[PDB]
Amino acid sequence: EAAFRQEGVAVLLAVVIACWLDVDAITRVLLISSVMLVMIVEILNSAIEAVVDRIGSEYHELSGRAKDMGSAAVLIAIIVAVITWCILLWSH
Amino acid sequence: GFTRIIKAAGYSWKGLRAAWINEAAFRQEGVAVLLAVVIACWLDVDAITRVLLISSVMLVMIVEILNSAIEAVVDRIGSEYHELSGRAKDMGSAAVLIAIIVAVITWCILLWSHF
Amino acid sequence: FTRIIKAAGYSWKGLRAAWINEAAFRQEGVAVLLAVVIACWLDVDAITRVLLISSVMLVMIVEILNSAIEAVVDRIGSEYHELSGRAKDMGSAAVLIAIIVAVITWCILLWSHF
Repeated sequence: EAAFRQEGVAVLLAVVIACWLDVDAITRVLLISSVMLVMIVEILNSAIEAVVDRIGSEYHELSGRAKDMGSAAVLIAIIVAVITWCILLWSH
Repeated sequence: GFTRIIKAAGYSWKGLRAAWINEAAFRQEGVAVLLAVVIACWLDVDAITRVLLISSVMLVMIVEILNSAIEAVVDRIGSEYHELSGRAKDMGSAAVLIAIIVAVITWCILLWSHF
Repeated sequence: FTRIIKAAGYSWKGLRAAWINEAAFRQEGVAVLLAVVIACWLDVDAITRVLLISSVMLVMIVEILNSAIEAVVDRIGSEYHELSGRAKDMGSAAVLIAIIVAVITWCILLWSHF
């Protein structure tokens, strides 16, 4: 997957970066586990899109709403990543 | 390259708002979540703890959206097939419940620590 | 308020379902309750107790979601050959990532404290 390697890249980079920076163990944990929250959610979204692909041919509100919601969940996870990193790095 | 990102954002918006309008059980949690966040922001506390209360709340949020996705799928199957197990929606609901339990407990312990 | 108590009932039946139907759910259950109790035995910074437990419960929630996905795949591929075993595989992968997070979190935190 193309974009899963885009966020894969974003996640591994974010992790490595969060490790190079000397930071409180708790805070390294928070950064890492935040970006990993994003990771897990994305894999779940992959699973959903897999099931939506398995069943049905046509567009439905029922069928599109699902994938749309998955994408939304991913977006929320990333918002959490952004905000978490923001507040923690601001705390300094 | 950058177009894909904005398309994803768009789908995210249409799906988040689909989640909002097509469900009235997602708004109780919406209110509870935004309120919990705001409240967690006007109280004085260390940044790490802000991060924690808020992220517990948002864990609940994300899980809820996923549950919405599952129920959409089951709606799709229930259209095609005739009988529904209903074991999927139940477990989604269970996941949400666990997330909220985490919220409650997290807030409990943190607020006990500080106060 | 009953519109909430019905949801609680559904959570309970769906959890007795997740528990009993999956003969494997119980394992991660043991690991998680043990991890929680142990993390409560240890005298730690409230924040850190919260984090340990949060990692563990993250694993829990992800696991339940995976059970949900598995149920869906069951209803579908009852008699049908599937190009969607990858769905369940992704689920299992998500669980694995959650547990990796648990392991790493506990590692770093206990290293810090000790």
